[PDB]
Amino acid sequence: MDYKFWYTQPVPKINDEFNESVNEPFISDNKVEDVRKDEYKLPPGYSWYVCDVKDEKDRSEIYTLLTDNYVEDDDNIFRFNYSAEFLLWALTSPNYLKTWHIGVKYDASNKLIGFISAIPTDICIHKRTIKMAEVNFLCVHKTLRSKRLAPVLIKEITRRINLENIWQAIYTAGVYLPKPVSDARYYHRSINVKKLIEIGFSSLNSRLTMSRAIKLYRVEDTLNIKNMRLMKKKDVEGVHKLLGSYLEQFNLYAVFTKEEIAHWFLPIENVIYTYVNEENGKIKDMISFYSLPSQILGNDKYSTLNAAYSFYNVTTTATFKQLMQDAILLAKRNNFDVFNALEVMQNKSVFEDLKFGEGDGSLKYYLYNWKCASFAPAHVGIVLL
Ligand SMILES: CCCCCCCCCCCCCC(=O)CSCCNC(=O)CCNC(=O)[C@H](O)C(C)(C)COP(=O)(O)OP(=O)(O)OC[C@H]1O[C@@H](n2cnc3c(N)ncnc32)[C@H](O)[C@@H]1OP(=O)(O)O
Ligand SMILES: COc1cccc(CC(=N)NC(=O)c2cccnc2OC2CCNCC2)c1
Ligand SMILES: [Cl-]
Ligand SMILES: [Cl-]
Ligand SMILES: [Cl-]
Ligand SMILES: [Mg+2]
Repeated sequence: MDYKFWYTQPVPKINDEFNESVNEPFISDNKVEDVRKDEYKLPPGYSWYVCDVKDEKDRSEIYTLLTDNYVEDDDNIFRFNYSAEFLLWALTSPNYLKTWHIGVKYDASNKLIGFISAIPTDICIHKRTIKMAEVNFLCVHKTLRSKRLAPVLIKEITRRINLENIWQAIYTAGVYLPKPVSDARYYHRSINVKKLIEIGFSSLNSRLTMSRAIKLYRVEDTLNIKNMRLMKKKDVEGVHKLLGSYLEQFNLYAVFTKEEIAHWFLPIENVIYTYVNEENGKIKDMISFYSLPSQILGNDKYSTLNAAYSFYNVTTTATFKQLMQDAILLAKRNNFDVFNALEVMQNKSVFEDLKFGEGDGSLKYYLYNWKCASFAPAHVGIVLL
């Protein structure tokens, strides 16, 4: 790979490493006054569009672009199918900017063919807290691939982020790019085993028959933490304390305000699930996971894999293993077929004993315009969407 676009940007080259003491921008003393005022040029017949994700129709257009053209697994059997209600939640966090929800239209048909987005958050990297954009949902239509549209989307969103005096960003990808700060394998825990077999997500052998696989993955419908219950507004201060305290141990994490705790954790059916254990008026344990279905490409019987993704889990009154066993059960009680997680935070410690299987790839975490030592994924304390 020559990385002819990425090598023009303030990111590390592919072999560039840094001492753990280095933790600073590539380019400092940036000036909002000098940022370009002009939108980047698109090829003829295409135009920028400011998407209004709060408008059901614009939001449907983004949904249809991603449903048809977003990320596939390595085996090209599944494509992520974020819901319209999920996109609303993901893109309207506190102080979000509408103008960072950027579309590209093909003028002749008036149809969205490209998109990129970001939201603002405070990110603590190696004990320094920096205002960053979290970038996600970069997508170019499958019919327009390899035409160098993605660099235009990237440069245009960078410009619009720079107008707010923000000069760093965080993002993830399954592809390798210059240059990860951390790389975390993903793992899955089967819930609806027969379905996962039928769709080719999981497999059997002469050793593990269908009935034996159903038994192996069976889960007891009883919580280890009996009073774990859906979070409500009254729990926002206690979750802000519990999760904020927990996250300070890591080398990379979001620094949530109370308003951000309410947005990111209060439950939305089919989008975000958060459960809490309240003891003596204090929130002492929390489980959370988000819903990200995959479309099952060319399957006669099933169109959709219902999948929960581990978000933030903290226990002070149980073992982590007991807490993640309850997360699995709570996902099963909400009709999910599989529970997915990354080897970040303390999650690796439970994967063997809770019968997770290793997936076939990894998610890379990246920073823009930031130099720092890379680190093992146990030190990652942020889960992106
Ligand atoms: C201070 C604020 C800063 C804000 C901005 C921060 C940075 C944010 C960066 C964005 C973070 C997004 C995070 C996120 O959304 C989560 S990762 C998921 C990204 N989306 C998909 O994979 C959906 C399906 N694929 C596509 O739509 C296209 O294949 C895309 C659009 C990915 C590339 O379209 P294309 O038609 O295939 O390709 P060209 O247009 O010809 O462009 C080729 C250039 O694109 C580089 N490329 C490929 N995939 C990338 C990826 N995932 N990130 C970054 N760069 C990626 C590639 O290395 C090459 O540059 P190089 O020549 O130097 O190698
Ligand atoms: C099963 O359907 C899939 C459809 C598309 C891709 C993948 C593999 C994959 N790339 N999985 C992950 O990236 C992943 C695995 C575990 C936890 N989080 C993840 O990704 C999240 C966070 C980053 N953005 C996408 C969703 C699987
Ligand atoms: Cl199978
Ligand atoms: Cl129970
Ligand atoms: Cl390390
Ligand atoms: Mg292109």
